[PDB]
This record gives sequence, structure tokens and C-alpha cells, in this order.
Amino acid sequence: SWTDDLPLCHLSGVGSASNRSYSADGKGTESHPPEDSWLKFRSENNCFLYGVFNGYDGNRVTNFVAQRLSAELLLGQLNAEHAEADVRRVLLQAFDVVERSFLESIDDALAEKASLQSQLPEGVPQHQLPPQYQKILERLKTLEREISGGAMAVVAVLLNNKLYVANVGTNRALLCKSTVDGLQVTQLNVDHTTENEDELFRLSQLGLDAGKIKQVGIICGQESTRRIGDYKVKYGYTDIDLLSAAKSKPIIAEPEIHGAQPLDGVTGFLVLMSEGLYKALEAAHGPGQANQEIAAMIDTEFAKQTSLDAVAQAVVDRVKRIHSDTFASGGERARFCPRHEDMTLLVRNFGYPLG
Repeated sequence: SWTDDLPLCHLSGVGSASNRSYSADGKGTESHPPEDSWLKFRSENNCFLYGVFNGYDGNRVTNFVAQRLSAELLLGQLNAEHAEADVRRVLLQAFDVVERSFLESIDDALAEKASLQSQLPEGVPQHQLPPQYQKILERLKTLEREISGGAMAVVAVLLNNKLYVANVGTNRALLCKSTVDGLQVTQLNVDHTTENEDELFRLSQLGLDAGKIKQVGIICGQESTRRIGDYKVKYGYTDIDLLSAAKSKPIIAEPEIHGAQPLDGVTGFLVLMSEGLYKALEAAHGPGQANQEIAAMIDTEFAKQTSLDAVAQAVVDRVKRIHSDTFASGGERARFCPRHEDMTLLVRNFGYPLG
């Protein structure tokens, strides 16, 4: 890739771990291929790009997004002179192009799929479909993998000490400021879910019954109400009860862009993390505990570790043992930790002391 080619940011570190399901007769785990990803890039005249992505239904979309977002932001589209309004524009455009070009990229395969299904008798067994139809089924399996996938993303750009955050979904960005009273933690973006009132509003404005969706709180295995890709919800929502009423795409790919944070004289760090990381902590420790806890865990590791990568990885490791132990013991919460998802934690340092 042309991504694999240039400047990594030395002021950031990443830690990660793959999804895991704990074995029934406990001693061993199971994992599906990981679907998280990230990026930490520094381009000319000091503008930085960081992102953490959470995919589902394969990792093709998370890679497509990482790759394309880069292409749309690090080849000159940016330069610290633009000022908020412009940078927001550029971010909004980069996300639009990523979504559109992604949908365009699977159009052919979609048509070929329709054409193959047309040749297949419907509602007939995985098996017991004359072997004559097997070559078709296979080709359909191959296309399904090509077209499948969705991804949530949280991206942050650093344009001349001003920090911008673009978010689509439920990954999170936390600004951890070291003061004199301790560490102040503020989540820069908002989780796009049924619990998000503004998202619930948007959804009702489309003709969906907010009441029922708010109650179920999850749309086809995913909580995020904003996602990139996923042909299933972008095109077949009318065919999904919970959304069947939408008069417009209920799940959108538009990013919510946040403020513009000044970083002159601030000391601390930025955290970008995937949904699997915090959902594992809260599954072990309970509702709403994650931001504070993770920031503290990171604070702690900052004193021991010798790299930002070790810092981030130590925290990820800590969260999985907490989760693993919780399941392993059996005191209530165990029922909540039968498995966990991919975890990614990127830390961008802002003068905070490192061991």
C-alpha cells in the first residue's frame, strides 16, 4: 500500500488485542478474525492524523476506510492555515467520499449477486441443493465476502496545535488534561446510539418509532446508529422490521465533527479507543465506569512504561485480565463477561511525562 510507505508519528502509541470468547470448560479461548484498526500519521508542516476503527462483518471496510481517509486527508487536502470552518469542510468531504466510493466499489458485485440468486431456487437448504447448484453457491459466498462489512470510526486531526475530532459511531476520543487537582477527563465525541437523544430525534424525523428502537437499543447486532459501509443497512433497511418504516437511510455515514480544541500550554494526552475496549470494562465493572477508569489506568502506566505503545498495550492487557478474571471467578458480573470484542487503544501524548 501507499499507506505503508510514509511518516509515523513518534508522539503516539497503540495497544490492541483481538476479540475472545471464553471456553465453556474454561481453559482456552476462541477468536474470529480481528476487525479493529487504526492509524497514526504525521504529514508535512505538522498536521497529524489519528484514527481508531471498529469493523464488523469482516474487516474489509475498516481497511478500505483507513486507506481512503488517508488518501483524502494526507495528500495536501490539509494544511494549518485553513481554520476550523475549512478543516471541518475537508473532514466532512473526506468522509463523504469514503462512503460513496465504498458503495460504488461493491455495485458490480451486488448486481452479479442478484443475477446469481435469480438462478437459484429460493428458500432451499444449505445442503440438499443439487450439486449442480454448488458452483453458484460458492460464487455467491465469494461475493458475499467481497461486499460485506461496516465500520465505525473516530478520527482526530491535529492542525497546528488545534485538535479536531470526527466521529461516526461508538468509538471514543478522550482528552485527558493534567491540572493541579488531578487529571480531567472529557469525552470529545458522543456515542451514536439509541441512547443518544439527538440520534433518537433524527431517527423519528425519518418516520421510525423512537419508542421501540430506543427500547431494543441495538440494530442488527450493532448499537451504533451511524456507520460507514454495510450494504445491508444502507440498501436493505426497508426490509428490517426495526427500520422498515424509515423514509430515508436510518443509519448514516456522516461524521459529527467536534469543536476545535486549542492545545497550547495543555499537558496530558488524547485517547482514541474502540467500542470493544470500554464495553469490556463496563461489562466487568458496571455501567458508565470506563472513561474514568481507562484514563486512570493510562495515567498509572505512563509512570512505568518506556514507550507509548507499552503504555497503551499495558492498559489493554489490564482490561482483558479484569474481564477474564471476572468471568473466571463467578461473582454475579461473570454472566456479563462470557466473551469480549476487539480492543484498540491509541494514545497521543501532549507533554505528559513518561516513566
